[PDB]
Amino acid sequence: DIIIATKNGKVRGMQLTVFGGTVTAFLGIPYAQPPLGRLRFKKPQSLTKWSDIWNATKYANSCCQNIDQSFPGFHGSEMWNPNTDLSEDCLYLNVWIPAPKPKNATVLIWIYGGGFQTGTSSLHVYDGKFLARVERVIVVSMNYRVGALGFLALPGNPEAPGNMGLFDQQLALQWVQKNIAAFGGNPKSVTLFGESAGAASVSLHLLSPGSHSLFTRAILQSGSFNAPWAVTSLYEARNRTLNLAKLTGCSRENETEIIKCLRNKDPQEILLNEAFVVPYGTPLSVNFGPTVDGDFLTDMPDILLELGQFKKTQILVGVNKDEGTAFLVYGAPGFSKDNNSIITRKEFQEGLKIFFPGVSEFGKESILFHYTDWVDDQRPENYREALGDVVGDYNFICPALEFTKKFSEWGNNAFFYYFEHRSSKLPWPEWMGVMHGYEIEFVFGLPLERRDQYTKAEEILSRSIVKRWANFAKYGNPQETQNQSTSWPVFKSTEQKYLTLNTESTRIMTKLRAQQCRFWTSFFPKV
Ligand SMILES: *[C@@H]1O[C@H](CO[C@@H]2O[C@@H](C)[C@@H](O)[C@@H](O)[C@@H]2O)[C@@H](O[C@@H]2O[C@H](CO)[C@@H](O[C@H]3O[C@H](CO)[C@@H](O)[C@H](O[C@H]4O[C@H](CO)[C@@H](O)[C@H](O)[C@@H]4O)[C@@H]3O)[C@H](O)[C@H]2NC(C)=O)[C@H](O)[C@H]1NC(C)=O
Ligand SMILES: *[C@@H]1O[C@H](CO[C@@H]2O[C@@H](C)[C@@H](O)[C@@H](O)[C@@H]2O)[C@@H](O[C@@H]2O[C@H](CO)[C@@H](O)[C@H](O)[C@H]2NC(C)=O)[C@H](O)[C@H]1NC(C)=O
Ligand SMILES: *[C@@H]1O[C@H](CO[C@@H]2O[C@@H](C)[C@@H](O)[C@@H](O)[C@@H]2O)[C@@H](O[C@@H]2O[C@H](CO)[C@@H](O)[C@H](O)[C@H]2NC(C)=O)[C@H](O)[C@H]1NC(C)=O
Ligand SMILES: COC(=O)c1c(CCCCC/C=C/CNc2c3c(nc4ccccc24)CCCC3)cccc1OC
Ligand SMILES: CC(=O)N[C@H]1[C@H]([C@H](O)[C@H](O)CO)O[C@@](O[C@@H]2[C@@H](O)[C@H](O)O[C@H](CO)[C@@H]2O)(C(=O)O)C[C@@H]1O
Ligand SMILES: *[C@@H]1O[C@H](CO)[C@@H](O)[C@H](O)[C@H]1NC(C)=O
Ligand SMILES: *[C@@H]1O[C@H](CO)[C@@H](O)[C@H](O)[C@H]1NC(C)=O
Ligand SMILES: *[C@@H]1O[C@H](CO)[C@@H](O)[C@H](O)[C@H]1NC(C)=O
Ligand SMILES: [Cl-]
Ligand SMILES: [Cl-]
Ligand SMILES: [Cl-]
Repeated sequence: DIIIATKNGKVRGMQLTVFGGTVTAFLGIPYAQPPLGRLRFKKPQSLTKWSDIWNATKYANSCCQNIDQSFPGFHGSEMWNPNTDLSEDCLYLNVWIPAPKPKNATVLIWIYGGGFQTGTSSLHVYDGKFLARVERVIVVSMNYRVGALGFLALPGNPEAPGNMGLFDQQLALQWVQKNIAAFGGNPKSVTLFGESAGAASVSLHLLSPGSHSLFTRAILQSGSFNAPWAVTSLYEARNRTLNLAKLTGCSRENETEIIKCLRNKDPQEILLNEAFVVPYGTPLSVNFGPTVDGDFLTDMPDILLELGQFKKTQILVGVNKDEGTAFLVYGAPGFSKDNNSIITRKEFQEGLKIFFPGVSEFGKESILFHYTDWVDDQRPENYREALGDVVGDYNFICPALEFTKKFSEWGNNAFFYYFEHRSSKLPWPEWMGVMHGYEIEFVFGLPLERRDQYTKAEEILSRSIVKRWANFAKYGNPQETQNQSTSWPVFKSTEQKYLTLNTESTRIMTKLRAQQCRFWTSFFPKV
């Protein structure tokens, strides 16, 4: 057995037999007073000491959230749904310690995605026991409030200041600063990494002053704050908010007395009116997301980025080839995961009205023009594939490149990858390609378990990805030095070189999605 003494109490973990070795997991360590009762919506009060021995041998409650039900029984979607009881009592974290206890190990802190409305650290593909065993790092992950309960914003008023889930995250980075040396980790070598909404979170920690001391560098998988869905405005924030207030019938006008009303209301009621506070949602609507609150974020993050106001350090940034496809089957007409979704011109037209609901007629035609003077004509998948590229480029790929150009313009090393491998265990049909979020399992070293059906070449790709990620965390350079591996070159905004990840080739390419991103990041925003 193994007990570790933390700053506010003693915690017990369990031994995990992994790959002939042993990993020590501490699942479910509380890192804040439960945000309940008179504390719902408020920032996360810090946790008072205890005298027990905390039994941290199982994942804690997942935070309250709405569950995608568009594909009941289908692993490809249900893989992402929470796998622990949902409760407001839900601010806990997990620690994966290599056995035996390391001395001064690099710490990797994972932040999950979910459009700031969903997610949980318990997910199978966020299991860090593999990273602990193989590269001898410590892996930490935490639950943070999502949806309204985590991002409702009454700008100014502290019973709902906004950004609470981000402040949840931040106090957990604070926890590994005060406590991780007790686990054999090195609080001075912490790398944050996350995917999509998690990625935008960690790009926001690169901006938020209160986080600059709590980590060393950063890895942004398929997401960044300048993506169109990441930061909801301050006026559309509290327009979203008060729309909920009338739905719940909680409209006072002592601006504070609305909040007191939303706390004698039970969590399920709040969950079920979040969908309509944006009048015309899309598959990407962050109904309640990060806002400019003047505490975590003190100014519009695009300006902080444009004028070089962030933690100076190395970033590893990247995206997947078919980021957009996952969303077309969540709404778009003529699409389904059980056929090949060949849509005509007009099906595509009506599909832009769903991803661009408040965009002018001209704007929608503008997109149709850039994306359909074809490299040629026959192929009935033209509109099907154009629409997936439209969503992927606008929502993920071009924000991420634009983040990397602008970040690296202040002298820091940047590394850009481009993941283009489709898992063969992947259960979605083949026309959807390399989908949003399906690099995560390779990053976490799941293909290294041969017992769970992955190609041998898949396990090999996972093997260098993992090594590259770890060398980046520990040494700031994401190279694979030994096995005659392609060097990963630094991303300069001059030449814009990126590395491709797949089971055939590592290749160095240049100037990713050039023609498209010049449309997206300039001609298109003026409309
Ligand atoms: C936290 O966990 C520990 C151990 O859990 C371990 O976890 C997994 C991962 C593995 O490593 C396993 O080996 C472990 O299970 C818990 O420790 C248990 O503590 C209880 C305390 O009661 C033990 O129960 C028995 O203890 C005494 C021994 O003398 C008995 O006398 C007790 O029965 C008495 O109950 C009456 C009290 O009203 C008394 O009046 C009677 O005379 C009667 O004799 C009791 O049966 C238990 O044996 C321990 N576990 C093991 C495996 O031995 C710990 O409780 C956990 N804490 C939590 C969950 O909060
Ligand atoms: C800001 O809020 C108003 C009011 O919110 C409406 O009510 C909510 C419960 C929600 O379910 C939706 O009905 C609305 O968002 C919005 O005004 C609505 O606008 C739409 C068209 O945009 C119109 O059809 C509705 O009838 C309007 N409802 C009311 C009560 O006025 C408004 O659009 C929101 N956004 C902005 C930018 O102003
Ligand atoms: C691909 O599948 C979509 C899915 O719609 C189907 O609707 C059910 C009746 C049943 O057949 C299920 O397998 C699917 O969920 C098709 O979309 C429909 O198309 C018809 C006519 O084209 C139209 O009347 C429906 O309203 C459409 N429904 C939806 C949800 O889009 C689509 O036609 C299929 N395309 C190909 C090329 O196979
Ligand atoms: C960020 O993830 C979003 O989906 C998103 C939402 C999701 C909010 C509403 C739920 C709809 C489906 C959820 C299933 N959860 C999946 C996740 C991932 N990949 C999936 C791939 C296929 C099917 C389901 C997936 C990657 C990690 C997160 C969860 C709202 C607003 C913006 C968003 O993205 C900018
Ligand atoms: C409150 C919550 O969300 N989860 C509970 C958990 C279960 O989800 C619940 O019991 C429904 O099955 O139960 C927890 O533990 C119990 C002990 O607290 C109690 O003494 O009785 C059981 C003895 O083993 C049981 O262990 C748990 O299992 O962790 C508490 C947790 O918050
Ligand atoms: C851990 O490493 C830091 C430098 O990275 C060093 O200053 C510190 O003294 C070390 N402490 C332990 C306990 O290894
Ligand atoms: C009412 O509004 C005032 C002014 O913002 C505030 O001080 C007070 O706490 C609010 N609530 C009550 C119950 O007075
Ligand atoms: C490197 O190659 C050896 C065999 O020559 C293999 O056993 C090892 O796992 C490989 N490691 C990486 C990181 O590719
Ligand atoms: Cl045509
Ligand atoms: Cl037309
Ligand atoms: Cl253009």
